[PDB]
Amino acid sequence: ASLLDSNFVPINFTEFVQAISNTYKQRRIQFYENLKRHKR
Amino acid sequence: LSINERITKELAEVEERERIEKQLLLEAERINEIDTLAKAHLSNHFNKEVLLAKGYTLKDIMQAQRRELVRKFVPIEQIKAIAKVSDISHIDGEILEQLVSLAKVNIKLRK
Amino acid sequence: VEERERIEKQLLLEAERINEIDTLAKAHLSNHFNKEVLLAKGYTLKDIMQAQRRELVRKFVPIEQIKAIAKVSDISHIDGEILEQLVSLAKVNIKLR
Amino acid sequence: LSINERITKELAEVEERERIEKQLLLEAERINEIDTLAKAHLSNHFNKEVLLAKGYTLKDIMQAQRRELVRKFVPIEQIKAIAKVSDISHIDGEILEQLVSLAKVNIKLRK
Amino acid sequence: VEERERIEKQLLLEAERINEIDTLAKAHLSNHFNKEVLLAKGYTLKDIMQAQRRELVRKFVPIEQIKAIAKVSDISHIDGEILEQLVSLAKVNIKLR
Repeated sequence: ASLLDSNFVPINFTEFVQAISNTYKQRRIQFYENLKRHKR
Repeated sequence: LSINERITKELAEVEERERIEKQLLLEAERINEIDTLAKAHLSNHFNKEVLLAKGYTLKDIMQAQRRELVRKFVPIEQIKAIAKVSDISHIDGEILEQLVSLAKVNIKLRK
Repeated sequence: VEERERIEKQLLLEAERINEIDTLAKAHLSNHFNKEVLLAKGYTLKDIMQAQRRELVRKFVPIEQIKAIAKVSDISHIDGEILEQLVSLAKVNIKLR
Repeated sequence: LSINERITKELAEVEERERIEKQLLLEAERINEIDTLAKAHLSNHFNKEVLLAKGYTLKDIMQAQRRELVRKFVPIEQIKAIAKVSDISHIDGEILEQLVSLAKVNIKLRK
Repeated sequence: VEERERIEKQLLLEAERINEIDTLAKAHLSNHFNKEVLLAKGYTLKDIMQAQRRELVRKFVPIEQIKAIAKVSDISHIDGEILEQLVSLAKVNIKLR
């Protein structure tokens, strides 16, 4: 249910918007997973 | 045996050894692919270690993992069409290679 | 004369296969690949049938199966038992479609 | 074998292949006509799919549809006159072709 | 043809041995000794495998066992059944490690 999946084929604009929101969330999750703050 | 005969024999020998080396690389890649597929898509009970402990040849382990992957991914209709039969117990070979290629396509599209 | 009888049996078999292929292709691909216009363009009957089969594969069978099962992306030269497997997969695809 | 013999053999071979191609087209048209007649004038139980499931040859299906169409459209007197007998169980052939032509005429005039 | 069948059996055996050696060596020694870069540098497959084995011995097997069991400090020329014993001892060492 995200734009990242190539197999994903949106059917209407509403599904397309939902995929965008899911895609934004996944990037935020991935960003925090990969984030490495400076402790000094 | 003249010089041309010497040269053609030398070149043929070199090419034969090169082809054998390429075959060895292909076998190594096949074993790596089987290992990755067994780790990623099949249960731990199908690991090469436990199968070898049960006393199966390496080729038996490979065709085993392939048949299990085909059943897991490839649908029964596709098996009955490409392999012409439902049972994969006696379909090891080039048809099995086509079936595992279809299984790779299936997992790629599944992701 | 039974040899010619069996030859006629095989003739009927391939004629039925051709008719089925044509009937499904007309409703699936286009009218541009109709037997009449292809014959006018100057293609033999077997060439017409194999071209229609390749187009059927190019419509139903996805490209990944072509480059894995048939080992080549281009169906232009794969004809044979591999083409039979491809058209069988296309039949399965249109059945599930 | 001189040049004229070469040319006559080449032309005869080409003409033979052309006649075979025309025969294949004729067979395709015959199958299409049988399909249309079976769909339009005969019950669903006579469909090629169910008949083939019952295990009948394609030619058997064709002559079957033809005999049924003759009984449905062509009157019994016309059958007894043209085919010289009432039963059509053993009249498959050119006489059957004449009977189905008469049946086509009958449906055309019926509409 | 069963002679070629058994030859293929031995081919599979040595291919599996090569794959196992490569998989453990990649995670233990370095990426500099990868098969691709070694082949680019111009070493045959058997030479690559024996060099990787000698490096495995030089990593796990301590030097005293090399100069006592293998009778020479330099593994550069000890190849053979002594090298098999050395790689077995290296396997034991990595197992206990």
